[PDB]
Amino acid sequence: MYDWFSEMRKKDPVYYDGNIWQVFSYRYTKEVLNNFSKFSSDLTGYHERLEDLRNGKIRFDIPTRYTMLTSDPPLHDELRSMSADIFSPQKLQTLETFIRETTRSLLDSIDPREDDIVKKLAVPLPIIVISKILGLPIEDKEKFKEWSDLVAFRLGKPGEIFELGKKYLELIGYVKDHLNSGTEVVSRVVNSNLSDIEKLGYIILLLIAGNETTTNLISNSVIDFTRFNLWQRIREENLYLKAIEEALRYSPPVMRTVRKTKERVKLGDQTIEEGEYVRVWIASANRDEEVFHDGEKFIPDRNPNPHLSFGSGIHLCLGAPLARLEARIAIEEFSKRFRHIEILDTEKVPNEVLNGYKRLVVRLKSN
Ligand code: HEM
Ligand SMILES: Brc1ccc(-c2c[nH]cn2)cc1
Repeated sequence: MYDWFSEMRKKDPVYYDGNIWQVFSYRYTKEVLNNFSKFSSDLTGYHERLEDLRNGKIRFDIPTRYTMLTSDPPLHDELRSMSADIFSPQKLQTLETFIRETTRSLLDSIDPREDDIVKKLAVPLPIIVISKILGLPIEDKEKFKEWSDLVAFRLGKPGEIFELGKKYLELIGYVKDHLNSGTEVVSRVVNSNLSDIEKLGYIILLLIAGNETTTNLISNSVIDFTRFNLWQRIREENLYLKAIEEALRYSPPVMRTVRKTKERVKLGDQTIEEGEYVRVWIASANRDEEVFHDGEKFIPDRNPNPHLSFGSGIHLCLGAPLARLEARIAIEEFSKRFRHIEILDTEKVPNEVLNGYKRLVVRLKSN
């Protein structure tokens, strides 16, 4: 896919295909993400329905349509300010011990003759941590994996990232049943003046939305380090942080995101009408030569590395510090426990926005 990115970057970085607008270069990507007053995140009509949600006129709707992810200021800032302290680096550092012991406990269950590190390490780790942070118990190990998988690009429903159905109704039920069992962040949302619909939305978003993406950051990291044979340079030169930032730049777990225009705007020398959808290719922008020298080479100590894999502007990923911390510990521990890694079989995640592996079968040499 990167092949096409390169050519669109050179010949056509702002491109209308007759359907929607697409952006490929770093400069125009960054400006669409930052300029919240011209490029809206309100894809589900959250602002337009806010009053009727709160006053009860809307009795039923899909809770995950009305979260901070699909809102603009001030509503976005108001929603986000309720949990921003919890996910900041300062507060998360508390958790470094829990993550490190959970990681090790997981590395134990691995069979080095042959195992799937997606199934034994990459999938469980984010689920266990977010559950700790939120105070919600993992009743069924299996249904958390399933619910985590409900996250997906839905065609025709922009800004919707959850697949619906009976699995979804279960998620909602489970959340109602544990409302009053949560930690600090959950209490704040519950006691707030949000509608019940928004509360469910808020919690489900935090519980679920970040699992698969983190799983993918871990897997992509393992893959990239192996294929370019960097495992021992990364370790002897202690490059975990900058290496993982490079995995993020090179193999982003989220490939693209979308905005809608609030008004006629001029992006480069194109004119986008008011009301158009603008698809922003994070993955292409992460390799724009104008910003990254040798953009198609993986460079584990790269610096500076201002990639957009967590986005930019007011929606910059709430979970970015958490994701960096989980990834880094997991790599480190893995890296000290095994020294030779052979990749036997892979299965990519087959869909288009999310970029990772469903299976990653390896054989390992342990120390
Ligand atoms: C490698 C892991 C992750 C990646 C690559 C990633 C990527 C992103 C991106 C690109 C956005 C921007 C959305 C947009 O502007 O349209 C975003 C926003 C967001 N992410 Fe993540 N994410 C990751 C992990 C997490 C985790 C662990 C959490 C929470 C537990 C999380 C929760 C959120 C939330 C709540 C937003 C919306 C924040 C706002 O709108 O102000 N993500 N993420
Ligand atoms: Br589709 C799609 C699925 C998940 C995300 C996300 C960003 N941060 C945590 N999860 C974004 C888009």
